[PDB]
Amino acid sequence: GVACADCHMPKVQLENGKVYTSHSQRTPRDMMGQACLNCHAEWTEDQALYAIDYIKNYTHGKIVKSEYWLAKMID
Amino acid sequence: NLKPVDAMQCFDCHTQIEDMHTVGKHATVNCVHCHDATEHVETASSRRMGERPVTRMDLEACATCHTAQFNSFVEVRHESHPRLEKATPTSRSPMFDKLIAGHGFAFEHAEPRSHAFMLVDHFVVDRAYGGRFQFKNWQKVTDGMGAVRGAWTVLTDADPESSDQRRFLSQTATAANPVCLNCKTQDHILDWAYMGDEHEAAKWSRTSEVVEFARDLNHPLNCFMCHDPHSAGPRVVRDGLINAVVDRGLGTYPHDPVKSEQQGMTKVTFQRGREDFRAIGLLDTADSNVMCAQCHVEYNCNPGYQLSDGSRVGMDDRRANHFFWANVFDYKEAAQEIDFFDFRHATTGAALPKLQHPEAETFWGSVHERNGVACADCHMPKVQLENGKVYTSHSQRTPRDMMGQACLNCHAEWTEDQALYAIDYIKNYTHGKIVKSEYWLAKMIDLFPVAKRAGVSEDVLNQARELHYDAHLYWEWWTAENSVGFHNPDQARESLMTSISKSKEAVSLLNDAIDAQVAS
Amino acid sequence: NLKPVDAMQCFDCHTQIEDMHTVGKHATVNCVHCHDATEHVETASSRRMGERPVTRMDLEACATCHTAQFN
Amino acid sequence: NLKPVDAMQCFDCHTQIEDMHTVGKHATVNCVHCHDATEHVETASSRRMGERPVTRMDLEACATCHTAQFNSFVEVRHESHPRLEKATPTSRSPMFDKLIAGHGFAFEHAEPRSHAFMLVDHFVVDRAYGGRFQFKNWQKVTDGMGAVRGAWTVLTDADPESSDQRRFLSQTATAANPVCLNCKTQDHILDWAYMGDEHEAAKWSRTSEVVEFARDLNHPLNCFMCHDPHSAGPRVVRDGLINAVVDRGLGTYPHDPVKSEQQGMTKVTFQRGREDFRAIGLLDTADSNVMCAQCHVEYNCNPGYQLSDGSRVGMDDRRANHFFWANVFDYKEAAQEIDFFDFRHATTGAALPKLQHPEAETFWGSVHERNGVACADCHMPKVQLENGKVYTSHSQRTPRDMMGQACLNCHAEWTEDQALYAIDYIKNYTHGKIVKSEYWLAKMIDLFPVAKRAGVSEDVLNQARELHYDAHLYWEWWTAENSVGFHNPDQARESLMTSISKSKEAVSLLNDAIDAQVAS
Ligand code: HEC
Ligand code: HEC
Ligand code: HEC
Ligand code: HEC
Ligand code: HEC
Ligand code: HEC
Ligand code: HEC
Ligand code: HEC
Ligand code: HEC
Ligand code: HEC
Ligand code: HEC
Ligand code: HEC
Ligand code: HEC
Ligand code: HEC
Ligand SMILES: [Ca+2]
Ligand SMILES: [Ca+2]
Repeated sequence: GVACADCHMPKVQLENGKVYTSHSQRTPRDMMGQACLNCHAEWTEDQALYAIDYIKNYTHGKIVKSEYWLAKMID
Repeated sequence: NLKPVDAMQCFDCHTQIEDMHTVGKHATVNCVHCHDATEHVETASSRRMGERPVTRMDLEACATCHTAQFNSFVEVRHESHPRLEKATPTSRSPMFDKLIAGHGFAFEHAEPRSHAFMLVDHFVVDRAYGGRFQFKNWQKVTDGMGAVRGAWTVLTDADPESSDQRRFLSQTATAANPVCLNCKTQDHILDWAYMGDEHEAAKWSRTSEVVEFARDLNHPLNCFMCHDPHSAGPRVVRDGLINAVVDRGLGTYPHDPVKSEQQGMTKVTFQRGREDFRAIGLLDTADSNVMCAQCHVEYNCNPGYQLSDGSRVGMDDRRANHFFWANVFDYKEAAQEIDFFDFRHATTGAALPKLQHPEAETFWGSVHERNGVACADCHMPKVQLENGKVYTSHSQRTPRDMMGQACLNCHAEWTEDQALYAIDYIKNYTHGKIVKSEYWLAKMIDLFPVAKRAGVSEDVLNQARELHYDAHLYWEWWTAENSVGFHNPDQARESLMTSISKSKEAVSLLNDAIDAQVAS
Repeated sequence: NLKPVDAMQCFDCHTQIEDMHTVGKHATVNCVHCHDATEHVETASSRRMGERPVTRMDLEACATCHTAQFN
Repeated sequence: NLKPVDAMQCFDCHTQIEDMHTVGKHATVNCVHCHDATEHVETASSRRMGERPVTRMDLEACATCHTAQFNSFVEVRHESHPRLEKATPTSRSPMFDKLIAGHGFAFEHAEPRSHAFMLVDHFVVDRAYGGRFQFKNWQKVTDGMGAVRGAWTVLTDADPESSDQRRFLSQTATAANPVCLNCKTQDHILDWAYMGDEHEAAKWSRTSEVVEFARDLNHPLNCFMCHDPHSAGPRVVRDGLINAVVDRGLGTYPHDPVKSEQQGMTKVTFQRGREDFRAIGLLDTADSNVMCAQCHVEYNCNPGYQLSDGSRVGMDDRRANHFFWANVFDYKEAAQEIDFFDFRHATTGAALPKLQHPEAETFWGSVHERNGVACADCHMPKVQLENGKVYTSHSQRTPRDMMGQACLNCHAEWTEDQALYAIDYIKNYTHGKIVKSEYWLAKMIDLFPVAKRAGVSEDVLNQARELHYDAHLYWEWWTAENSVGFHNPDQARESLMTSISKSKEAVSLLNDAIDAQVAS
């Protein structure tokens, strides 16, 4: 039941104030407290960032190998 | 969901509001945002109110369309230390207890904190309601948003079944009275006659039971204190200020008739039946100096005594709600004009004045004021954004937190460290002279018991008491004023040197008299 | 300074808009905030547009009441 | 390399140790880690010690298997300012010299610093040994690890050839006595009888030469003060605490019989021949409130006088080692029960009590204590690790350094800045009332010489001296206590207002009496 806004345009957190919805649609790296760690209480910011990077590093590896094999065929 | 009402129908009986609403930047804002008038409209005539319509005084009535201004206002500055007593060696007045003995401030006088807390802090300080009111627990002291929502959401009353002012703990006082509240809230703006005079249409007045009045009030610093809700234009609502500037003809800048004319005020009066009831002051310009002067002034808001014969002046007297609208060098004359003083010193017996936060009257004539600078320029500047719509910060706080926007934009010749160093030069020099003024006041005060016990004459003691009035005035102005000299450094210097001069004259007088009695 | 128009006059021909506007959280927001329709009202019929009204598409039309979301 | 001994052989004569060692989490830890008993075993019988075996009291005996707990304990908090005198305008008690005149604390009373230094700081403070002991040079003041290794590795004695207490510099005192050391070290745990009573098997007692005793002691806060070395289970070893809780039947929580029963203590006694000698108190739970109460309490550890007739109470009397185990409102009654006071004020002549660091007795009844919170939760929390084996921090320090683990885990509604602001509200308010209490005490004290010289009667002066006892008690409790109100803010408030009330009553009494003598 999670949606794009939960990670990319979360509610602002304020010590004292009227809450509103951030309209800065951007990577959760800039707002990890609101976009990630409120749900994932078991993690620190560095741990959550490490989990993102594990996926991105593995996927990019396979994109590069896919391109190597496509290029070999094309040639 | 709000449903709009027929404003044209309202205007068939409300021509005064029509002329303001239809012309300003709130012409498209429907009455339903701030009034529930359904039963009123069913029962009223042009000459009979019928059912009383409800008017919203909560700040959220504005925050719906003006969130940025609301959020910047309610922010709590945690570096503004809370509940910090001024009568301590590390704060503003190390010898305050000796010097103020006989006044209610001896029971407690803390430094200011953020605006969100003004109403709740008024209710809980030890000198105000005998300790009747407390926060619900010690955690609630952090809750600025809660305070704004309503004082009674965060506070408790020790005895809901009684309405008298009394002590609930031993070292408290009951200094609070209805006039105080006019600089904490304007929730009562439709239930209080101009100056708090008695009036058939007023629920509350100068002579009301302040505990009953307190329970009817909720919100701090209403947004409409500086902004008319109907025209959206700049104004003041504080009665005592309108009385000084307009009724007494002193002007917005008493020392500058030209500036007074260019940046003036127009008094607008509202009636109940055919009798005048309340008033506001529309400003010619969006002048923060006069907006902030609704509260950041020296005032009377309390009973006292007459200088002429020593008789009591009670809350029923118009002098119990008074803006002196005078600088430190004109104050004694201003107090003589209304034949008034605040208290008799517990040790010396002198009639003395009580001074409070005179920022507005101090700023007059300073280099910044003479160059057209105003409170807002240093304390609520425009926000600077790389990409965005500009608005005015409503977080009214020290410029130390925003030096780029509140200082260095004007002073391009300085780095932030240099500007801070210039501030500190003034504050350090001024504080040194406050501490020396207190040393000499204390030395004089301590001689009074010695002189009395030595048999010094009442004529000599009265001469010394006359010097004490001046020695006190020219010192306390500066512990009362919040800038530690920054708003007017040359004036602070001249005043504090005058205080020390007066104390020294009294010390010499008394020492000579004691020595003469010993010799005899 | 904006001056409000009579929405009821618009609603006579614009029932779909009436049904949406009167029910939601913009029921108090006047048409003048986003439309200039004076000549339109003078020339339209129930089925023909007449002179075309101006409609504001700029984001600042929302920014005066919703600055935080705009910024 | 250590070589294990036959524990079963030891147990043939040591059944008491067997029953503790074989059951707890030290069942596999061999005696050789802490005892050298080779000659003992060759010469002993079940009824004759033979050669005395050596027992290790150094903390490194535990650090070998428990490095993390040792290192967190010995860490020095450099932000805990060292050798900082409390009797100064910027510290805890700006008027302490006037108020404490007649007591040894006038010579020096610094703020606390890290636990590693407790024994060395006791030895070098100006009020303790007449300046006999110093660090070897001013560089050694930084060396926490060295202090833990042994006091005499970092200190020098001005005269190794004499053992009397005397002044080596003019503005020092000789307040130290053997009872003090029980809250600095337990190196003497096998050489001191319960309460320090005289005993044939005790090398040291209440009446020993404290300079000779000092030279036999080395380590601060031994690890076994809270942990039995044989069972590894939770305990206390401090005699005065066991006496209050068990012997006098007051319980671990005197204000809560149920909590006292659930979180109780069992006294275990060890004999020398057939005579009782020493004792410990095994705890039902690992209760840090009671562990920390071995030292963070108000106590007697000094000679004094009787309230009844003014006669001397010397170190030989059991009252020279006493835990009152009473809150501020029960203390006067507790002192009357043992017919005791500490000193006569140098100016007023009043019999007065001397109060010291009553954190444990202050915490009772506070909102945190009533909700089951304990000292450790705020001052030595569990460590939080992304990946690792959890242990308990032994760096017993302010929660300001670890707000995430010592505050915000419970208070999820707050940011760190908000929690700090709540602490500061309490401390600022409490400090203001301490400063005002001192102002009024000082005003009263200064009237005593005036009254005496005016010929005021002894009956009036004695009435004033009775008020001084209470005015002092209800003030000094809070300068002595280290939280500046945080541990119990409502109690501090009620107490300080009582002090001011008492001082004011005395000031009025004396002023009226002086005025009457002048009039006559
Ligand atoms: C949290 C569970 C997420 C959900 C829900 C959505 N997105 Fe996402 N997105 C997420 C991460 C961790 C990342 C990588 C960010 C990084 O800095 O490594 C992304 C990435 C994007 C991007 C690229 C952003 C950039 O590179 O700056 C886009 C444009 C994006 N995501 C879009 C998007 C949409 C449309 C979503 C709803 C269908 C959506 N995201 C959900 C995390 C999460
Ligand atoms: C889709 C890509 C959007 C664009 C374009 C705009 N907004 Fe938005 N808005 C969006 C979401 C997902 C939400 C939160 C809805 C929820 O309930 O979770 C919002 C919310 C608002 C609100 C309501 C108050 C608040 O929650 O902040 C307002 C007043 C609002 N949005 C205004 C606004 C403005 C002025 C925009 C142009 C700058 C804008 N929105 C664009 C999604 C989207
Ligand atoms: C003529 C039939 C009226 C109509 C239509 C409306 N109002 Fe009215 N109003 C009317 C009178 C005679 C009075 C009292 C004036 C006096 O002599 O005291 C009022 C008063 C108000 C008030 C102030 C109430 C108070 O607290 O003192 C308000 C806020 C107000 N009226 C609002 C209002 C609205 C919003 C209307 C249209 C929805 C409206 N009024 C119509 C007479 C008449
Ligand atoms: C939406 C329904 C609004 C409510 C509720 C409030 N205000 Fe307002 N305000 C609104 C608009 C559309 C505008 C004009 C914007 C523009 O720049 O064109 C305003 C303007 C103001 C101003 C500026 C006035 C000027 O410079 O002349 C102020 C000071 C102001 N509004 C204050 C204000 C107050 C105090 C409110 C609560 C009583 C309030 N507004 C409510 C929209 C809406
Ligand atoms: C407007 C002319 C005011 C009147 C009338 C009263 N107060 Fe006031 N108050 C005013 C200002 C501008 C400030 C901030 C600047 C400062 O020097 O404090 C305050 C502050 C307070 C405080 C908080 C600080 C403190 O002294 O502890 C309290 C508790 C307070 N004010 C109480 C109070 C009482 C009891 C009044 C009637 C006797 C009263 N205020 C009137 C402005 C004005
Ligand atoms: C006097 C002490 C004020 C209080 C109370 C409120 N505001 Fe204000 N506001 C004030 C000043 C000095 C200014 C700038 C005037 C200038 O042109 O220099 C403003 C401005 C606004 C505006 C206009 C847009 C902007 O400049 O930001 C709005 C919409 C506004 N203020 C709203 C507002 C709200 C919602 C308030 C209650 C939280 C509020 N104001 C109080 C001074 C004062
Ligand atoms: C009947 C005489 C009408 C009146 C009264 C109003 N409008 Fe209208 N409008 C009308 C028609 C027949 C049409 C064409 C579409 C249709 O529904 O058949 C329109 C169109 C518009 C539009 C769209 C313009 C575009 O560029 O496509 C707008 C924005 C609009 N109308 C606004 C509007 C307003 C604000 C009115 C009251 C001031 C109003 N209309 C009155 C017919 C009629
Ligand atoms: C002042 C004259 C407004 C204009 C211009 C715009 N909006 Fe608005 N909006 C306004 C109000 C008074 C409210 C109700 C606030 C409340 O909480 O009751 C709103 C509400 C919204 C919302 C929230 C809707 C919901 O949750 O159901 C949104 C998303 C919104 N407004 C968007 C929006 C857009 C996109 C605008 C430009 C076309 C716009 N608003 C202008 C006041 C005013
Ligand atoms: C019977 C022959 C014994 C053997 C075997 C062991 N111990 Fe012993 N021990 C014995 C006696 C009679 C006493 C004295 C009791 C008394 O009445 O005072 C002791 C004492 C100790 C002590 C305490 C010494 C002190 O400082 O007071 C210790 C620490 C101790 N013994 C240790 C110990 C160890 C480790 C043994 C096995 C290696 C051992 N003892 C054997 C009698 C006997
Ligand atoms: C190794 C030879 C050890 C020496 C020397 C000391 N301790 Fe120990 N301790 C050791 C072990 C293997 C264990 C059990 C670990 C486990 O969790 O299973 C312990 C345990 C403790 C405890 C915890 C006891 C409990 O929770 O019941 C404490 C408080 C403790 N140890 C303290 C302690 C002291 C004070 C020491 C010096 C006198 C000491 N230990 C030495 C291993 C070893
Ligand atoms: C346990 C009941 C104690 C007795 C017996 C003695 N002291 Fe103490 N001491 C104790 C604590 C809990 C603290 C820290 C808290 C605090 O308020 O300081 C101390 C501290 C000291 C210090 C350092 C601070 C200072 O006052 O300079 C010194 C020098 C000191 N203690 C000396 C001392 C003397 C001379 C004692 C016998 C007369 C004595 N202590 C006994 C706990 C206990
Ligand atoms: C080289 C030119 C040095 C400079 C630079 C600093 N110190 Fe020093 N210090 C130096 C020596 C050779 C000694 C004597 C060592 C010895 O064995 O006796 C010291 C001594 C000190 C002391 C002890 C003073 C005493 O016991 O009276 C202190 C507290 C000390 N030094 C501190 C210190 C500080 C803080 C310095 C930087 C501000 C500093 N020293 C510089 C050599 C040199
Ligand atoms: C009382 C003032 C203590 C002193 C002296 C020592 N420790 Fe401690 N220890 C103490 C507490 C309150 C606790 C936690 C109890 C609980 O369960 O909540 C502990 C715990 C230990 C343990 C157990 C493992 C752990 O929780 O970290 C060990 C092994 C331990 N302590 C060892 C130890 C050492 C080596 C000491 C001297 C440096 C030491 N303790 C002193 C309280 C007290
Ligand atoms: C878990 C073991 C907690 C620790 C750690 C801290 N607090 Fe606490 N606190 C806790 C509870 C359960 C309560 C009572 C809540 C209630 O509903 O009554 C409190 C209360 C406070 C208070 C109010 C005190 C009063 O009104 O007398 C304060 C000011 C407070 N807590 C602050 C606080 C601080 C600053 C802490 C870290 C230094 C801290 N608490 C830790 C539970 C726990
Ligand atoms: Ca005044
Ligand atoms: Ca004591």
